Amino acid sequence: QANLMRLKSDLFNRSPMYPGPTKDDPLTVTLGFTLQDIVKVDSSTNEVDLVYYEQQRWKLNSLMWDPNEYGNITDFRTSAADIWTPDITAYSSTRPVQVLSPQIAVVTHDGSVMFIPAQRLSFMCDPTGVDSEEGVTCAVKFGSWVYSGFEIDLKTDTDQVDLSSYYASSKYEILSATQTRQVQHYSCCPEPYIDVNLVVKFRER
Amino acid sequence: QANLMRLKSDLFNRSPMYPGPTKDDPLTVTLGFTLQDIVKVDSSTNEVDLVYYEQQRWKLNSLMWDPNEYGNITDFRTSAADIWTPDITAYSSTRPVQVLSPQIAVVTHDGSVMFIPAQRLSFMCDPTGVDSEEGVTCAVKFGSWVYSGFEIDLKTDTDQVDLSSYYASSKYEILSATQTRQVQHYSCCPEPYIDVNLVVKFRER
Amino acid sequence: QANLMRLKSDLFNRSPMYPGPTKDDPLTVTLGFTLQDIVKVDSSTNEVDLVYYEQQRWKLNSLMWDPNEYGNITDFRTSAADIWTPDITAYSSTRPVQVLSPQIAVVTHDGSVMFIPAQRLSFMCDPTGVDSEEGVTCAVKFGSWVYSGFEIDLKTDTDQVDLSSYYASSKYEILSATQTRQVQHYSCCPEPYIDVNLVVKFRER
Amino acid sequence: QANLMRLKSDLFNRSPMYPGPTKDDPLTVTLGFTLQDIVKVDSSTNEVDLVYYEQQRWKLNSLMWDPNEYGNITDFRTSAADIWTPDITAYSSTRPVQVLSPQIAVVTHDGSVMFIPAQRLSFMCDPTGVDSEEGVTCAVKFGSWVYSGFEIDLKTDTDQVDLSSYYASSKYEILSATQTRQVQHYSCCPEPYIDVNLVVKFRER
Amino acid sequence: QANLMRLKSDLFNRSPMYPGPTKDDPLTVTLGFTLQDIVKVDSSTNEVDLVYYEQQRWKLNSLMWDPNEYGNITDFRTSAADIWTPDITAYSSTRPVQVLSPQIAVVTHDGSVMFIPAQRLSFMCDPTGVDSEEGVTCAVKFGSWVYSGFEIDLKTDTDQVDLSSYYASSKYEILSATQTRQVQHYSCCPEPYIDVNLVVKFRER
Ligand SMILES: NC[C@@H](OCc1ccc(Cl)cc1)c1ccccc1
Ligand SMILES: NC[C@@H](OCc1ccc(Cl)cc1)c1ccccc1
Ligand SMILES: NC[C@@H](OCc1ccc(Cl)cc1)c1ccccc1
Ligand SMILES: NC[C@@H](OCc1ccc(Cl)cc1)c1ccccc1
Ligand SMILES: NC[C@@H](OCc1ccc(Cl)cc1)c1ccccc1
Ligand SMILES: [Br-]
Ligand SMILES: [Br-]
Ligand SMILES: [Br-]
Ligand SMILES: [Br-]
Ligand SMILES: [Br-]
Repeated sequence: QANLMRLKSDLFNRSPMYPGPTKDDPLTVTLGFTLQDIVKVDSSTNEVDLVYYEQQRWKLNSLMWDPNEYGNITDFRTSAADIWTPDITAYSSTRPVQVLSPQIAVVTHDGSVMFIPAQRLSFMCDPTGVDSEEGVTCAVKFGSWVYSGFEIDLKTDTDQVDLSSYYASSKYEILSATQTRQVQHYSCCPEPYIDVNLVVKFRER
Repeated sequence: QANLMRLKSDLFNRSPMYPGPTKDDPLTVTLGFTLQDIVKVDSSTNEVDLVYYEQQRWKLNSLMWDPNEYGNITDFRTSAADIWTPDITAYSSTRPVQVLSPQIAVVTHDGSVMFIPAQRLSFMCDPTGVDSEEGVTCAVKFGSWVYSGFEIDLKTDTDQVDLSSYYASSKYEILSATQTRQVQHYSCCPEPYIDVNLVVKFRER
Repeated sequence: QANLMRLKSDLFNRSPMYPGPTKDDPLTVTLGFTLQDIVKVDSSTNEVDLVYYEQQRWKLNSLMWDPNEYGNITDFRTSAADIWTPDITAYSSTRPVQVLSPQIAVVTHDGSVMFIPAQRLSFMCDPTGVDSEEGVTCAVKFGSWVYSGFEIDLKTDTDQVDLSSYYASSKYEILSATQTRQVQHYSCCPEPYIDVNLVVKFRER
Repeated sequence: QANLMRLKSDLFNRSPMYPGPTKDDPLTVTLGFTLQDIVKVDSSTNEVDLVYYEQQRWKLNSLMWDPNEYGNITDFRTSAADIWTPDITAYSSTRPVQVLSPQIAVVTHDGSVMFIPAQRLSFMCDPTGVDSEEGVTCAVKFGSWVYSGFEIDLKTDTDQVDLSSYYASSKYEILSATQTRQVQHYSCCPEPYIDVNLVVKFRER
Repeated sequence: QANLMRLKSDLFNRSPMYPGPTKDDPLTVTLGFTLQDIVKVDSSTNEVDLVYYEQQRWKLNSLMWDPNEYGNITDFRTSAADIWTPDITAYSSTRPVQVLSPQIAVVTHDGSVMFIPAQRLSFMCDPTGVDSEEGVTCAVKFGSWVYSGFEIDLKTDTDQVDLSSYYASSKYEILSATQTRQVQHYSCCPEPYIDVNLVVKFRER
């Protein structure tokens, strides 16, 4: 309690907040998805609503501390507003992302920050053939809105999406779910742009 | 009036806010449900809307005071933003929780805090067989999003859900309603994961 | 202008805000309703949407002043956020209350505060028989969420609801509208729980 | 840039904010409407949605300055939260007013403030006969919620509503649109109550 | 990291925020659109929902710095709340604009600021003839709500709208998309009013 109050004061009130990664000091943001349910499928507007967990993970030198100095505290929990968070957003989103969980991140002594917010995302997806046996395949690209490849480097611990937490009595069943890291190049800009393409193949139950 | 103004000033303006429970200093959060109505049942998207009271109860040493010192004041009411609140959220939620009551908590001299917000929750539930006599059973797990068993220990005063405040002229009648405390242990991590499973068996009137 | 600026400064900037009524210093909150329209009636979910004026009235010793001292000012208007307001909310509400008017209260020299916000409330009501000649009767209890009878004492100036401001070309006509003060007791505790029961009998036009 | 920063600092940071008009110091608020479109017409709930511009105009002695003293600056733009705004709201509104434009006001050297927010208003209107050639007439009264005639005096520069900005390919065409200043007198209270009655006669295209 | 923290501190914490452009010091705001999808088309209310990128670009002398002085930093990213942003809004909007991306702007050493927020806009558009081969043409004017031509001068780098990022499996295909700069003078006011007219010709797939 007392040691934890001193730790948060020496990390946020003492040192100024992280201004973001630069080309000289890049940051590696490892992200993984945990698909919960395909709630709505709109064939009239070509919109699909997803319920998932966006496991965001990054390591900062500014959020590093010795546990021995702060009463053997290895890790702590703090609000997402108190710390810097990556701007990883869906490029093909149709409606603003609805946060279903409290925005709280876990910070460890080595500076590794883990933030897993539960989100409801309505994105661009044509569901023509969802009632079919082969189903319909729909992709949605996730990545940094302003930072490029030289600033934020996206990573995936596994190519497979976590479907263990998926709703058993869902209206739509998953046939395939993959999170592939893609390195894109744009004519405008010489810098590369990394994006995690969430490809989901689903059909009606 | 005058003694109450001094009490709130000596508790919030003097001492810094609670940073959250740690492994060394755990917290026991006792929660109970009071089901009011099953407003909406969506068979098209497998979503069910519930109106209930989430009776959150926890004891803090920081919010302790002697009533004799503060003009025999045994308890007081303060905004939920002024004090620390547990991150108890539904794991199978589809849409953000709608708060129907003012977020105000009751703090007693022994440090016990009681916060009962009225909420509207839309969660994952297959209502196939709601028109049947046996009805349909739907569960929703409630627990801390970031804190584990070593930090927040969930508790239930009773295994039965309060149905005395349930709407008599509701579209759906309750056959069974139970709030069971579940302790999950995984091969990954040695920490326990406590969640209150709200199981409700209901049918059409 | 100049005398009014000094009055508001000597009342809010000088003295700290009202912490709420205690058992030793109780408060009498007189409330009355002015029904405007029954906008929506949902037979599918048993929800009824009401448009009304909640005339909240209470007297505080802290908001008392001599008009002769402040340039013969008898009363003034201030934002509902600047002053303390009672937590009077509908116990059978289904969706959060939508405020249709600016939240501004009128404070008189004797300390009497009048706050009349226009609200849209969607509450639990079975409308089976609204198309009938006798119509359907639906009640909704209004009261303090955290304070009991020893802290907040509810009062009604009249048992009849103001229907003079009711919409003439409404889809539903009012047959009866009453605001009854009800006292609820529990064996445990000696504190009474006062609530204003808004009973409305209506039918289709 | 530099002269404008000094001007805003000498007007808001120096002098305290306007507490509102009193009986001794009344304020004249001139308002005009610019109807854009009749988006929705609900015959089931007797609700009509309007898209319009509410041109609010008032003169304050506190917001007066000499342009010669502040580098020949005749007028400036500031947020609606930084200055005092009148509580002009629709008395027959069914849903909260949706603001479609940024809430920014234009303040001139003579103290005249102009605030024109684009709004979407859902109000009480029976549309029985909208498909007819003569159409349907629907009125909505606009006025101060707390201030009476002795505090806020409403004014209209013209009795005709601006229909030059009205959508040509709208589902409903305007036959007549008038903004009439009405003074209401009650035997109860000697104070008058001024309201701008927006009368619109429309039919299907 | 260290040089970037000093740069943001010397730009925002040192100098006060931009008060907005004046007649003496005008600002040129270059804006371009990147149409993603025509999600909804409502023939009942004459409303059309668009998903697009509003590329806002302006140069400020206050946000200028020498990269050699701040460790060869050419550009940085900061929140849209930390800096001044133009009040560019759609004049024919029916519902408030939904922001789908994080509001973060890119600031370069020469003072050029680029802010590209992804937005969902529901505006006035008659879709009679969308099922036809020639399709339906719908325009929406974009511009500063309070600042005139003498304060904010709108510009377009190209007359053609970026359709490279448009959804291939959309319900509606684009036949033509143009962003035309229009300078209109009104009888009311002596100042010119510049607006970017987004004209889109589309049909069903
Ligand atoms: N298409 C998604 C993303 O692409 C990366 C990118 C960024 C800037 C530019 Cl100038 C070009 C490309 C994006 C993000 C923000 C705006 C436009 C596009
Ligand atoms: N499903 C909701 C919750 O489950 C508890 C839980 C946590 C971690 C692990 Cl490894 C297993 C289970 C949750 C909270 C945070 C992250 C992911 C999930
Ligand atoms: N039934 C609605 C409301 O009643 C007031 C009341 C408060 C406390 C107690 Cl111990 C009993 C009743 C309410 C509000 C909050 C919690 C439980 C109930
Ligand atoms: N209709 C909105 C407002 O009208 C002004 C008005 C004030 C007093 C009276 Cl007695 C009548 C009308 C209002 C505000 C409070 C109560 C009732 C109405
Ligand atoms: N139609 C869009 C815009 O037109 C420019 C304009 C500005 C002020 C005035 Cl007094 C007249 C016209 C606008 C912006 C604000 C209010 C009304 C209209
Ligand atoms: Br940080
Ligand atoms: Br606390
Ligand atoms: Br008060
Ligand atoms: Br002001
Ligand atoms: Br700025």
